[PDB]
Amino acid sequence: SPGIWQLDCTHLEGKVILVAVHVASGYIEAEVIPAETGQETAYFLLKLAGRWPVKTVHTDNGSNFTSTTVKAACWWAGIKQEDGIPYNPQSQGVIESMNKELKKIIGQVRDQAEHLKTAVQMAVFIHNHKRKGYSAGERIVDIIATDIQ
Amino acid sequence: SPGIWQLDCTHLEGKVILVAVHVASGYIEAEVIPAETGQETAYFLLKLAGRWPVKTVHTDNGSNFTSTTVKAACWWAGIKQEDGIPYNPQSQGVIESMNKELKKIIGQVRDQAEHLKTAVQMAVFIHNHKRKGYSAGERIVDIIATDIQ
Ligand SMILES: C=CCN(Cc1ccccc1C(=O)NCc1ccc(OC)cc1)Cc1ccc2c(c1C(=O)O)OCO2
Ligand SMILES: C=CCN(Cc1ccccc1C(=O)NCc1ccc(OC)cc1)Cc1ccc2c(c1C(=O)O)OCO2
Repeated sequence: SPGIWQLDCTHLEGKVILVAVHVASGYIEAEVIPAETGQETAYFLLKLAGRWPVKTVHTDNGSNFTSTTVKAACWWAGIKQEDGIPYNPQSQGVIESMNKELKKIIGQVRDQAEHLKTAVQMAVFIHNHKRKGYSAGERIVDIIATDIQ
Repeated sequence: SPGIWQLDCTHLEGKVILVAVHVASGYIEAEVIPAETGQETAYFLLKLAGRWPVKTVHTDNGSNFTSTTVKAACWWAGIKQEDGIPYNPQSQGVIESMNKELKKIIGQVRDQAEHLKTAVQMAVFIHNHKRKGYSAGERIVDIIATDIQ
């Protein structure tokens, strides 16, 4: 549970937003890329796993599950690469709701920057700091500190 | 002290590596950019502060301390922007030693990727996971969790 993350790919403005969600907390990291390739996804996972103790990633589609570059990054970074089959049907819903919330936030900040990447990092910040009372950023730290102890 | 970070700029292969270090733990985030500008530094701090509870940043030089774009991102993200004067002379040495360790790690992985940005993210991963016993990634989570509690 503390080490499990889910990849999610959404689209805006003709670009791709790649998201990793820490499933137990709802905390996210995200980036804009011009298209989802195995190299971009592999690089994104390398970044994530240098920052948080990523044990397992549920990939966002079969092409990223198949990609030998993504499998190579997961090998390098010590991550168990898994499929993203929603054996719990509530998973599809949680991810659709997250993309809709993120896109809502991006539209709320969109005029505050020229480049979509800037708006998406403002949206990561607001999402992670939003009190629901704890924020997603507080929950991930507590979950992982509990695991370390 | 759980919220205090230090910016650091180092050079390799004709490029710039921008580093944020969490002072109490030694944990780092880093990125490669073609040159250190106010916009690149402001974007980097926006990313950092959406991922960790960044209260204070000691900027790496007077150009980033002065930059109105850097000041605007620190306003947006709720960061107190401070200068980086090493009132403790041990601060100079610690940053120099970190740059030398990071460049050593980059040389140890350099032939495992074409692009320097890849090598630098491998080096962030190795640095954050190295036990010296706890790793910097463990120390930062424990420090912030203690603080939330
Ligand atoms: C001279 C700055 C260029 N713009 C000006 C702009 C252009 C259009 C609308 C608003 C603005 C505006 O000032 N908003 C406030 C602001 C300030 C700093 C800030 O720092 C994170 C983010 C936002 C902001 C910007 C900075 C760094 C970036 C960007 C962009 C971008 O516009 O996307 O892209 C990647 O790094
Ligand atoms: C598949 C083509 C790309 N190369 C091949 C390569 C070129 C030269 C030397 C070694 C290799 C090699 O296979 N090493 C192992 C490896 C695999 C996956 C991995 O994923 C993080 C990092 C490393 C690795 C790469 C992937 C993603 C990127 C990169 C680069 C890069 O070379 O820098 O740049 C930004 O995203």
